[PDB]
Amino acid sequence: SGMENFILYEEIGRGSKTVVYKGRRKGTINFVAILCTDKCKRPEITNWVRLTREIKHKNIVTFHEWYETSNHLWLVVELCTGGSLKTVIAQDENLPEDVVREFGIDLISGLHHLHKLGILFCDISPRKILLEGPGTLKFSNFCLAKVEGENLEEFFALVAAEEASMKSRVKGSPVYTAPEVVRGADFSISSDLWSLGCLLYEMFSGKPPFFSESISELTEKILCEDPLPPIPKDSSRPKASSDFINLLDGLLQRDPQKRLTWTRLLQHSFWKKAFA
Ligand SMILES: c1ccc2c(Nc3cc(C4CCC4)[nH]n3)nc(Nc3ccc4nc[nH]c4c3)nc2c1
Repeated sequence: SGMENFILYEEIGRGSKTVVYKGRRKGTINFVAILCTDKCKRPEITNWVRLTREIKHKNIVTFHEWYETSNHLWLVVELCTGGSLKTVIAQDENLPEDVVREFGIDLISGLHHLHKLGILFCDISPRKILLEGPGTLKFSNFCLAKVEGENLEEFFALVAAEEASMKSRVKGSPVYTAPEVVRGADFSISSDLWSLGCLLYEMFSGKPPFFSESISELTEKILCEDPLPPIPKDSSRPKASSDFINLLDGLLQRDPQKRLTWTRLLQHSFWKKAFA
């Protein structure tokens, strides 16, 4: 029963109060990723499970099981041996536009599936995207995701109560936060599409469109700065196509009423009719 049913192999990743192992279900050849964490993370794990447990999609990490032992919580999910998108970007320094398009089609498929269900990812970022290998990107961390309109602090507090402080724990990365959210609005489908624009920009250029180590500077850049066009760190490499620049200009509109819609996003020339 429970974790008795799994072989644990090497550690493949770590986080705060967290270790991820490669594992295998005993009596099978089914390999899994097993996240082992402190019980204080029950709100984050419960949220991840409740949002994804019934999702079966190629571009979203599959849920299998979660279990509790005397001193740990355990989450058993799909194994992705290709690492994070953050590592891919750091290695190549910059990705060719054809690769960005291929990866982008994966990101679109997964995000479209979530938004259809009313699920906001809220912290779209390279470290929360895993690769199957060679490609096949998957959204892979739902601690901070939520259903549209939900108060996630309230949800975290309710989980913690059964067993204001939560306003901090629900904070993801500020780098990809849409301007309207910086200004106090709640996350939305449109703010996720902004973050997608930041991610596509970073995949091609190797760096996010708006970045500062300082928080106050980053806030001002998101609200004032115009980032186009993305230029690879390797200045000798090909420049962005006019279709790709046009796509980013639509996604990185600061005014969400002017931002590219899903319907226009899927029809955009950059995808070369991938969604026709
Ligand atoms: C090389 C190759 C693979 C990985 C890897 N693979 C995974 C991870 C998972 C699930 C465990 C919950 C997602 N499925 N596949 N993960 C990691 N690092 C990591 C570390 C703390 C994490 N907390 C959520 N996700 C995390 C991810 N590094 C890797 C480095």
